[PDB]
Amino acid sequence: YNKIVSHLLVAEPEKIYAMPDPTVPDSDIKALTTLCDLADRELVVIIGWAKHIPGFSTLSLADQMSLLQSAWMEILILGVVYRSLSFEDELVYADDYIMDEDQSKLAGLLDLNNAILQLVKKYKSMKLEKEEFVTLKAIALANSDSMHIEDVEAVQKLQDVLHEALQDYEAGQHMEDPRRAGKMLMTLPLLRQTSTKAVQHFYNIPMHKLFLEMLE
Amino acid sequence: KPYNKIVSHLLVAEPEKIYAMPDPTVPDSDIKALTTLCDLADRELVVIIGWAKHIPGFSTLSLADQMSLLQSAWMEILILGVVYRSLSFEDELVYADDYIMDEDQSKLAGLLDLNNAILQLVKKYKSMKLEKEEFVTLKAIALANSDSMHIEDVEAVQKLQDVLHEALQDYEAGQHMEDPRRAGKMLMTLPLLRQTSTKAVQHFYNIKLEGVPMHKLFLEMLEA
Ligand SMILES: CC/C(=C(\c1ccc(O)cc1)c1ccc(OCCN(C)C)cc1)c1ccccc1
Ligand SMILES: CC/C(=C(\c1ccc(O)cc1)c1ccc(OCCN(C)C)cc1)c1ccccc1
Ligand SMILES: C[C@H](CCC(=O)O)[C@H]1CC[C@H]2[C@@H]3[C@H](O)C[C@@H]4C[C@H](O)CC[C@]4(C)[C@H]3C[C@H](O)[C@]12C
Ligand SMILES: C[C@H](CCC(=O)O)[C@H]1CC[C@H]2[C@@H]3[C@H](O)C[C@@H]4C[C@H](O)CC[C@]4(C)[C@H]3C[C@H](O)[C@]12C
Repeated sequence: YNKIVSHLLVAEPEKIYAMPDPTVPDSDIKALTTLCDLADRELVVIIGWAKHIPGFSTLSLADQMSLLQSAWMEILILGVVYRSLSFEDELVYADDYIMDEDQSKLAGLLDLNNAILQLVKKYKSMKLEKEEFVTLKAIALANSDSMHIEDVEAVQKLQDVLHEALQDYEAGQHMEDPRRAGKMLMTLPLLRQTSTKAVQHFYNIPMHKLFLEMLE
Repeated sequence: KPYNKIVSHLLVAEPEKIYAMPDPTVPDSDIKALTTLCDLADRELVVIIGWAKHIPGFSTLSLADQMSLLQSAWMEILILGVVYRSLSFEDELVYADDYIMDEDQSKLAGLLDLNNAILQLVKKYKSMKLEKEEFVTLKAIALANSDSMHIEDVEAVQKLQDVLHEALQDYEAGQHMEDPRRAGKMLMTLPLLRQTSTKAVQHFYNIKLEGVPMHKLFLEMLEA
């Protein structure tokens, strides 16, 4: 077994919940607010998780932040994609918040959710395992291509270590396909692309009580 | 060991130089630079379409899928081209032998942010010492792995990806045994290529929005 990959499994964060309020009228506003709150709570956990990635803490705090700033959305997206592998045309943002097509339209996330579903499809066909998922996650962070990195060589070494862990895992656990590690790496471009779409949509995406009182 | 068939075909199919040929009668300006790049791009894209037909297995996909792949990866192929041509240079982008943009030229063209992002790609490939054989293979892989949402025959496209991926892996095993993970490191550069290309396409349309390209037939229609 690969020590780094096994270590990554154990450092995997605990499940987080959306906890949507059932007495609140279902709406785009509710959905988006639920997702935003869920994301922020997942991110606090992600920041702590990173510190357990072998080598991450040896980087400067400036570089640690740069990597996290460049890859935070890719980590969130990869999480949802993974939790959705055993579902059909649905996204498990959380055990207590699974979105189907109709819910996506109502939240104005049809396009974006379908892109995320594109990722789920590829991973389904490859039968992505938990070991591969957590290693790819760490790789996405290490390979986030921030332009503000101070020690390029230290980040490259970080990438090389996680990359070796993945090929080592793939070499022993999947001899039926000697190109499986490469196929995993080839899914990163779509992850980066979908992550970019999500971030772009987040910005693109009031106080009626007080407002009505100001007019009164 | 002798290069496998795929890499051999790609090296032979590699297009001859293409010049930007900016109009000498037109004074320098942001509009000129952008007009020049657009014209070069269009001629390169014509050459790229013919080049793809020479990629083993591409002409076997339906014409709809051939189109989808090309419509998804055209900018990545063009960007990988400029990046490769700029490897032996420093802080300058070689769009063509007759069109090299340094920083001050980029600022004048309004392309500083985009060109700086393209130079980021150059920097990575320079440290890896990207070779021509790896370059032609990556262009082909970028085309097959473009991730279009309009693919009809997913398995056919997946097979094309595997054949090209194998060509790279085999090339690296025989040519760079000293680094058992060199093929993987090449593949890991694709995300930045996708990111920079998306950034370029978006900047292009923001340009045509606040205006862009000096249309030839335009003034003729008005003078007529
Ligand atoms: C796809 C759902 C989503 C987010 C999400 C994705 C995966 C996941 O596990 C949890 C949430 C999402 C929404 C908001 C968000 O904010 C981060 C910034 N904070 C500091 C305000 C992040 C992700 C989203 C992204 C762009 C526009 C609208 C919604
Ligand atoms: C970076 C230079 C560039 C182009 C380019 C890149 C690589 C290369 O080898 C040659 C040019 C560029 C400009 C226009 C363009 O148009 C394609 C669409 N046609 C059909 C109008 C493509 C690339 C560009 C891209 C977006 C905005 C401004 C300029
Ligand atoms: C949610 C949390 C604060 C929790 C709290 O109220 O105590 C804050 C503190 C640090 C924040 C993060 C940092 O500002 C770094 C990143 C900045 C990006 O623009 C968004 C994600 C990003 C990763 C942030 C997510 C988030 O809003 C964080 C994680
Ligand atoms: C330049 C050439 C025609 C030039 C001419 O002889 O007049 C045209 C004809 C078909 C065009 C292509 C097709 O419309 C398909 C693609 C559409 C994308 O938006 C740009 C690239 C794209 C790949 C196009 C590049 C280009 O503008 C093409 C290749």
